[PDB]
Amino acid sequence: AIEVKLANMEAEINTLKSKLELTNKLHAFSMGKKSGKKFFVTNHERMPFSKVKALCSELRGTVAIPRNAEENKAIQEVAKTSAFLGITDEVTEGQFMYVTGGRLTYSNWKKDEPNDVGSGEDCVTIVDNGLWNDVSCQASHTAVCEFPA
Amino acid sequence: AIEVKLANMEAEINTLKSKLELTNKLHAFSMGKKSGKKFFVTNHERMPFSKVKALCSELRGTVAIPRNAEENKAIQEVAKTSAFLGITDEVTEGQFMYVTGGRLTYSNWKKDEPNDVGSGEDCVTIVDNGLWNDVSCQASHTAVCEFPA
Amino acid sequence: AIEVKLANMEAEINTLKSKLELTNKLHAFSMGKKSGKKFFVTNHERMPFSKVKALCSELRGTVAIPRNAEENKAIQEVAKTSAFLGITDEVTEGQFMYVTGGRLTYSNWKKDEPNDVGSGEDCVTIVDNGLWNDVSCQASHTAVCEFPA
Ligand SMILES: OC[C@H]1O[C@H](O[C@@H]2[C@H](O)[C@@H](O)O[C@H](CO)[C@H]2O)[C@@H](O)[C@@H](O)[C@@H]1O
Ligand SMILES: OC[C@H]1O[C@H](O[C@@H]2[C@H](O)[C@@H](O)O[C@H](CO)[C@H]2O)[C@@H](O)[C@@H](O)[C@@H]1O
Ligand SMILES: OC[C@H]1O[C@H](O[C@@H]2[C@H](O)[C@@H](O)O[C@H](CO)[C@H]2O)[C@@H](O)[C@@H](O)[C@@H]1O
Ligand SMILES: [Ca+2]
Ligand SMILES: [Ca+2]
Ligand SMILES: [Ca+2]
Ligand SMILES: [Ca+2]
Ligand SMILES: [Ca+2]
Ligand SMILES: [Ca+2]
Ligand SMILES: [Ca+2]
Ligand SMILES: [Ca+2]
Ligand SMILES: [Ca+2]
Ligand SMILES: [Cl-]
Ligand SMILES: [Cl-]
Ligand SMILES: [Cl-]
Repeated sequence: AIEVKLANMEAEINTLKSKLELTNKLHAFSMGKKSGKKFFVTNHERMPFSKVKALCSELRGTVAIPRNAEENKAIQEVAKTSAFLGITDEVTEGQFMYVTGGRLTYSNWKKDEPNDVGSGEDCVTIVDNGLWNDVSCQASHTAVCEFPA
Repeated sequence: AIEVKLANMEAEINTLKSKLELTNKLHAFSMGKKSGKKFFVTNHERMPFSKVKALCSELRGTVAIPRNAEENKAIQEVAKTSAFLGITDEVTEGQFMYVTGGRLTYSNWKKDEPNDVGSGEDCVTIVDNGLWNDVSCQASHTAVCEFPA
Repeated sequence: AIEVKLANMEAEINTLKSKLELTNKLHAFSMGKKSGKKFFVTNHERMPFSKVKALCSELRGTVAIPRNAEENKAIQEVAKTSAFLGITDEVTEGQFMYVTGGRLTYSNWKKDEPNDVGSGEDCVTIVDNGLWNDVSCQASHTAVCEFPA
């Protein structure tokens, strides 16, 4: 009977795993995830870049990254205020790279930016109208995470 | 060892079932579900009717169907823009049925609607008024899913 | 082999426990939970105090309790209307206590409140502007639950 109980339990587990996946899909849906698109979410908390990266990492997501105008607008409507994007030029000044790998393709810089102000600005925030401004990674901005499509 | 381990994993499984049930109750509450009332949810995406049904079906819900004046208003409250209802006359033109089966009971059609205008209209949408209008199941309108009371 | 399958089941269970914890963390985050702080949620339903206690209790939370001005404003923003707080003087008239134990410290009473009006008022509501007013526990106000930091 032991092997039977085990098989029945593996069946329960398979069912439970599917149920949890459904819970995740309904949650993503209720928070705006569009079909076939990445899911963007925020708690409206402002913190230094390293903390945003750590936070999204803990949720198994990454710092929000706009790969085109549509995604940029999506992030813009989720944030409501200045928010960090998963982009920095920490390696080579002026060479923005995604924190998940690869050179920046789509960009939406504000007039006169990036300007690597004062002691330097190697992080990026999306601001008003959805435009971009480089800022200090130590500055506190809104944490917005993204999850895969 | 073996039998005690198996017995404990059965209890772990049941504990996980209880927690997931609790998680689902909390999510429904946060989504606005009122006690002993069905609730509606949307990701604010606009799409063809066939996609709305498939999407809600996957989430184990159905395309929102107002059974009375109250519910019809709750959906309107959630949608905010034209949204598909789980009603169509695809089977027999003129005869609208619920996607869940059965013939129409309560309704709230707009004046001189449904009319099956143009090349035809077999789906139904709730407008920024609560009134209903048949439209092309191919047109794109907001997806609003409904879940059991 | 039996022992192999059992060890796999343990791994599956531990994986499921991890994923559910992540689902809970992401949901809290999506609900505005700030790092190291408790969060608040409401379904916007109005009901007597005993019903709110039972509802929050079931979700493994408690009726919202503002411990300082920051928390008070967060609860105010979530409520958007009059809502019960986890504070009452049901046990000893005039001495407000937290439903979870302990005498009231931080408070935000409107002028001339609390006043135990009429036959008496032993519960507390936060109002539109964030100030507090004692009311009848039998009155119906918005249900707002709080969850631990
Ligand atoms: O050093 C931060 C930032 O300062 C300046 O931009 C300002 C900020 O974006 C924020 O305060 O909003 C202001 C009004 O829109 C804006 O001037 C610039 O020097 C910018 O380059 C710099 O990163
Ligand atoms: O074919 C769609 C629909 O078109 C006409 O109604 C219009 C639509 O409901 C929508 O575009 O909003 C318009 C006003 O805001 C409205 O006139 C009608 O021909 C209707 O019968 C038809 O279903
Ligand atoms: O705002 C004061 C008081 O208002 C409500 O009670 C009412 C007042 O005592 C007064 O208007 O008389 C009414 C009965 O005639 C009574 O309901 C309550 O909200 C109370 O809690 C509050 O202190
Ligand atoms: Ca630099
Ligand atoms: Ca720089
Ligand atoms: Ca700058
Ligand atoms: Ca037809
Ligand atoms: Ca038709
Ligand atoms: Ca029509
Ligand atoms: Ca009393
Ligand atoms: Ca009293
Ligand atoms: Ca009072
Ligand atoms: Cl920097
Ligand atoms: Cl059609
Ligand atoms: Cl009372």
